[PDB]
Amino acid sequence: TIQNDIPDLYSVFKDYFPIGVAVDPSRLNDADPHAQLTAKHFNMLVAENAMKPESLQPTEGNFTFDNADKIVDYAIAHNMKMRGHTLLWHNQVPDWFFQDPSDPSKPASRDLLLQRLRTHITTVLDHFKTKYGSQNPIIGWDVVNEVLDDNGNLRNSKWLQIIGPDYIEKAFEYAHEADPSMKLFINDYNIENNGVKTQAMYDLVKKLKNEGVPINGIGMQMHISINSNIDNIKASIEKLASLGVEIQVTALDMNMNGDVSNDALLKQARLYKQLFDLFKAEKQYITAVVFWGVSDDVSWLSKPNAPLLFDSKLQAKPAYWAIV
Ligand SMILES: O[C@@H]1[C@@H](O)[C@H](O[C@@H]2CO[C@H](O)[C@H](O)[C@H]2O)OC[C@H]1O
Repeated sequence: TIQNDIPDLYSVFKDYFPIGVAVDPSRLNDADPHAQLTAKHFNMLVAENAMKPESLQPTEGNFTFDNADKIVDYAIAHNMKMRGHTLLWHNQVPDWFFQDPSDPSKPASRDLLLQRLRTHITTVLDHFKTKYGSQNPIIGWDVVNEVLDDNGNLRNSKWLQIIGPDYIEKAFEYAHEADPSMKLFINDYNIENNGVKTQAMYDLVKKLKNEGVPINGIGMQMHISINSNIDNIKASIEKLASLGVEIQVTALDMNMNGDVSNDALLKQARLYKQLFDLFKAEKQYITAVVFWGVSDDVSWLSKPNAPLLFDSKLQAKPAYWAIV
């Protein structure tokens, strides 16, 4: 059962940015406490999995939007905005995209993969626009996800292998043409550490924007840990923000490295407070902060963990109180 009378989390940040959460379509019924926590605390929603490539086009031409639409319907019912995650990724993407259809032992050509990417992107954006029109809650999409490797080079996924480095620009071009009202984001992890990957993201977006690619923002996943350095996060936000693009914290959670002790929860509270003070200070750049999961019991991190503001019993943790 949830605490109904404590402050609605997002309301604390109404003069800063929307506070969202990634959800599962099976946790949206009125009588479900996870759904109750969702509607109470967040004014933005993201599909944890239902809008990924495999979730939307499992086999070629066979689009499965029911779960995604259920989440959209819920967002509309609760006056929430949404982020669309994600049009291209190297995980949770069906193998068929990359296969020659006449000979599945061989790879698709650059032209075929680009056409499939265009058809997927266009169908996905046209689906939400035609089904929901002006009520579509999605304000932007993670057009590409995790396209850098951890050394800052372009990740050598099948997209890069078959098409070449311009596949990124093409994804943005296709998305922009399908729905110019959508804000387009490039999303990634570890770019908050002010290391080689942060520099690589800055370099890549600088290059693509100067070439006219319609990139509107950079999504920083923010899968941080109990040991993360706030100074590095601040430096990363400043560097990326200098490009004149929006910054969104897209998948926030805190890896506790197996220590879920009460002492660790207090340390987590101090770190989350510093993190949100930083986000507030950077409100001129940050346009959304989204948690990757509603409560600890449904976090994607392996156990044991305690990554979020609500615990495995759906109760507000010390970090929640520290922030509000
Ligand atoms: O249910 C999990 C999802 O939570 C997970 O989502 C990933 C998390 O890492 C990044 O934020 C990425 O962009 C998200 O898509 O994906 C695996 C799935 O089993």
